[PDB]
Amino acid sequence: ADVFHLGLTKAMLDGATLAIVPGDPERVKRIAELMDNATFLASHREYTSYLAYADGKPVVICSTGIGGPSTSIAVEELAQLGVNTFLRVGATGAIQPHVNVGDVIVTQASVRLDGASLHFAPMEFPAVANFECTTAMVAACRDAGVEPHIGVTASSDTFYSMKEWQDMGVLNYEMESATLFTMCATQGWRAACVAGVIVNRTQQEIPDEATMKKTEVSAVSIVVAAAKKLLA
Amino acid sequence: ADVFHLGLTKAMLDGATLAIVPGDPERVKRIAELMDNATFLASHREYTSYLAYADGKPVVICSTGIGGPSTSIAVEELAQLGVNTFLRVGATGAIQPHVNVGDVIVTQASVRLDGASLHFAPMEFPAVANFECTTAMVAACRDAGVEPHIGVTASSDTFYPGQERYDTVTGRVTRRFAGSMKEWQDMGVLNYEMESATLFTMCATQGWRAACVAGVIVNRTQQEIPDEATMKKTEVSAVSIVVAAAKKLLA
Ligand SMILES: [Li+]
Repeated sequence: ADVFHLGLTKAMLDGATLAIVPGDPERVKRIAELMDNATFLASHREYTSYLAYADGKPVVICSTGIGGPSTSIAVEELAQLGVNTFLRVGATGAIQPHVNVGDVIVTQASVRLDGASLHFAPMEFPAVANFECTTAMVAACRDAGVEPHIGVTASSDTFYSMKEWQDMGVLNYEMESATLFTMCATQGWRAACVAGVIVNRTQQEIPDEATMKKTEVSAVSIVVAAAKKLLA
Repeated sequence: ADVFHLGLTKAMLDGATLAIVPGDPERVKRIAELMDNATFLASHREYTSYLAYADGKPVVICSTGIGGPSTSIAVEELAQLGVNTFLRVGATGAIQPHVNVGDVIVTQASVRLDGASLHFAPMEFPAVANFECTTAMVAACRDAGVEPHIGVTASSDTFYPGQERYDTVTGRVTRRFAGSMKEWQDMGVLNYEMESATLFTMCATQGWRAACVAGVIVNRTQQEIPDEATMKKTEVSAVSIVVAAAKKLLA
């Protein structure tokens, strides 16, 4: 392979410059299949990678695993293979009372509660998403009839102080976006992040299973839509 | 499943209270298969789990993924399923001149260059391995004719910057991690890896036992390229040693 973990060479990406980077190896295939000619590329460790074509252009779809360390490896190695744009999609839990199950969040920037971002920039640096990529995500939500909650996500190193984040308007919690955003911002790659809200931590009620699958479907559909806007 | 990620129920471990926790999901079977009656349990995301029997007692073998965050989930969920001892086995790169490809490191404690350890203790708390499990690891090494290097490992949240790797894209490391490898070498730090400070801090603070052993597959101080066959032999050796140590601790 040309890189140490993903088991990929550059020719395998067929020129892809954009990656969709979900957390779960097991979700890669189904996201690739929303595009054309989905093709398994490799699977090592938690990194499952597919190629597919979005409006005729090559996109790589590659799992990050859970957390900033494993993500950092996937992002750095995809960048070595020419990817300069990275769109995260994921399912998240909201911490704001009126961000409901089935809503979508576009993360514009993240609270850096992760260790890995600190390998890329001192803490003072903002874990901020790329403006154009975030714009595309928001456009893709709107095209789908969805008004995204756009704002700040708490990005942490353990599965998941909360009140502190709520009073500061933080929308949700996840584990990879601070790392993603900081490493990409600091090295000249573009990143954005969309997530379907599958649960609301302020809420009594347990989320409906069918709602949660529909929501995740929506988020994957949005990110693919955003990827086509950016490769237009 | 009784836990959120591993896809396991308590009954599936059949009473096991000791886990062998390699990084790589594709190594779990091989380890399970050095013991008796190895059985596939589950595979969800980066967690592949098997059960097997060491001289009659069940051992769970479960991958952690790379890094403290993914490891913390596996460790927390295995403890919920009743595991109280976690033996990590890995392959690693030495940073000390005389620690040769083929040697073995037993990590007694780790430099906490990770973020997940901070969820379990403030940075002043030592990322220290349990003394009895480290003792079993050393004995297992010696039984295999191997004098392990016992010392401090640097445990990092990146493969690249926090490990002072410059054969990257930008070929730049943040100030924090510039000169840092040589810093660790001067402090007698044996090697780098990415999970043991989380493992050891979360275990120590919550009353579980952890130890870690690793085969040296590369020496970052040597120009000589590591040999393919030695690396496999070293990896086989690290895995038999951790199986031996589990046997000692369950005897
Ligand atoms: Li992982």
